[PDB]
Amino acid sequence: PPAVLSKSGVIYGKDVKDLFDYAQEKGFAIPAINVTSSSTVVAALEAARDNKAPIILQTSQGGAAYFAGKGVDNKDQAASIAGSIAAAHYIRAIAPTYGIPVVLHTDHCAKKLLPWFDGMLKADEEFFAKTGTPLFSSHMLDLSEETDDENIATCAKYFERMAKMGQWLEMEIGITGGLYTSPETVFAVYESLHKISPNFSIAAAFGNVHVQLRPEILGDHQVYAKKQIGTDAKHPLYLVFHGGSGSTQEEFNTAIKNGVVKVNLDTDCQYAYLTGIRDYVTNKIEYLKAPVGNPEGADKPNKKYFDPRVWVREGEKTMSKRIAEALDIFHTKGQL
Amino acid sequence: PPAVLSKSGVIYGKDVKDLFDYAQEKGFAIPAINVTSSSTVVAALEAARDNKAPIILQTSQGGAAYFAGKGVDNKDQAASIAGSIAAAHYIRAIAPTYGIPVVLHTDHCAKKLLPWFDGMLKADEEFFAKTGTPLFSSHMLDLSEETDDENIATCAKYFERMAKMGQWLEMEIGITGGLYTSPETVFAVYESLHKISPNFSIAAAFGNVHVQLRPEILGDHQVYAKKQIGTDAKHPLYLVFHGGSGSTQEEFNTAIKNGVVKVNLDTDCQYAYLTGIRDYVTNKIEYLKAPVGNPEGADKPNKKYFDPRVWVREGEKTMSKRIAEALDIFHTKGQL
Ligand SMILES: O=C(O)CCCC[C@@H]1CCSS1
Ligand SMILES: [Zn+2]
Ligand SMILES: [Zn+2]
Repeated sequence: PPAVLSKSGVIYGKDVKDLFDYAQEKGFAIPAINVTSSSTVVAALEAARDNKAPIILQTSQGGAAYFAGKGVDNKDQAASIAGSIAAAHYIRAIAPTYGIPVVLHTDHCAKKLLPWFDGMLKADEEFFAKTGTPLFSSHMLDLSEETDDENIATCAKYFERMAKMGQWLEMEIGITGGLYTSPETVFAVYESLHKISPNFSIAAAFGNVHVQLRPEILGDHQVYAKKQIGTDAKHPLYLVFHGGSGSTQEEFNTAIKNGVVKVNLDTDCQYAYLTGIRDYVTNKIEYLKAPVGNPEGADKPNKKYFDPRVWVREGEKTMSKRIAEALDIFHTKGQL
Repeated sequence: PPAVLSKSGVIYGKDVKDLFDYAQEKGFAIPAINVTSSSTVVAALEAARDNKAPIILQTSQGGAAYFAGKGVDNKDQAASIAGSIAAAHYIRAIAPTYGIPVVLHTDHCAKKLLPWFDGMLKADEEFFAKTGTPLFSSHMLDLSEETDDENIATCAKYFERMAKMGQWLEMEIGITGGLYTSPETVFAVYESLHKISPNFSIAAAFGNVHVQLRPEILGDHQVYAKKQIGTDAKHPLYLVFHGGSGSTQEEFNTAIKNGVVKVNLDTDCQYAYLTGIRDYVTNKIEYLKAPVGNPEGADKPNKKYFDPRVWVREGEKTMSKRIAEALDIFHTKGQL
């Protein structure tokens, strides 16, 4: 019963690994929700609190810039650095109020976006040098479009600088090298980063497009690692499921059983969030200033009907429920 | 040319007074725009950076609570404290990117809501002792429902507590005491607060209901003030204009002429923020999960169209251009 299931807010350092080790010990996985706004982080935070579950808010490169604003110049990664930092401070400031452990993470960052990674990394080190924690709980490199030698080598390079801050790195490997990811590719990842810190999770290629899904390959990844490590460890790696959408429970369950701790969502939530707002097209007529076809045909105040605290909340309300479904489907509901 | 005009980020201390003395000297007022999310804050920072203007972002007790999330119980003022705090950090973190001075201020706090004020002023001090600045630039107490005997006293208590941090306090006085408000009771305020510190503005009752609007009473205050103190400067009082709605440009002008520095917006930013998103009802045939009216039936992805980053942006856009119009009316545009 690690400390993490009792804490409340963003969590760092050894509390991340413990939340993930419990993940595999009690066989569930944690949703990784891509946020873009104060209101999207609200909906996951409260979906998570209501099903008394842990949660992962994450910031993609483009999602980061949105937190800054699509109108802030982003040629130099300036917006994704700034707005990702802004999201961190905001999430950190709010999350404790919802009373659950949150993993603040940054999503896909390919080789051409490493300026953004670099920015967050300086941000972290500064924060670490005053507070004792980095700014973000976790960070991801998606260098899977590079050869695996290169991909891994600069994972290690960055990982070395993150390990001094006890920070979590997530790593995506694919099918380059010089068709799925051989367990051999995945173990190569492990023996490079495991000599730096255990604080790392791997997202491997296993038919998760983003020809079909072979999540059992993830088990073979783990068994191969089990052999070579020489441990009696059922789950020698920390695994991540990208492109979780339309995966039936059959596919989620053998993935969790194969040691996945994190299943990304994004696109599903995107639609969940809209539908509640979209379902303010029922108020079609009560939304163009003063005209109301209901009582007062052109002399009503639509203030009550147009105030964004009434219709945006219909977005928060719908997104959370999508998250609760995955929260249940992933078996993370009720885990604290 | 005060240094503050060239600053960038949330301003504190006498930089605020400087902004206001500047606004009073060059005869413009700054719009105070209520925010309720990261998305809404972006819309106003963008409007200001673009029209080369300073700007005041403010959180209402309800808007504060929204920043915490409508599902955070707010029974002991708990949501509005979290939400104003996390929005304090978010705005502070993102505002320097927009490159304009921002005053972080809070909206209506009446007697029933001092818990929210206490939690916010509690965090200011704590923060002030860490960093050298409070969290928020400014706070308001609106205690006009209480006898003006009691009003002046409760602000003087808080103002002594904020003046050590140099925080700005704005107070609303009504028409009680023990029909608009007198230049006499309005001078009463100044005569007490100015002992503590110069950093206060006055929100008087002059038919800005929120029987009609008398912006000329505000020059009456400045004329009364100057005599009883005996100063030269025509504007011995910082005046703020609540509920100035659909007021003519003549009406706003005579109030700015009498030293109004800050004119509160909100509910047409509310309506303006909506319309843009509402004008994505035009895209409803491409707004159900997989069926799309335009290309190949039932088999094209509606992802592009329902990414909240394209349609919420549209709301931010129509909200900002509503702020631009305001920045023109009040003559704050292009004053940096
Ligand atoms: O934009 C202006 O110049 C006047 C705005 C009048 C309405 C105010 C926005 C809604 S609250 S009061
Ligand atoms: Zn991926
Ligand atoms: Zn008022």
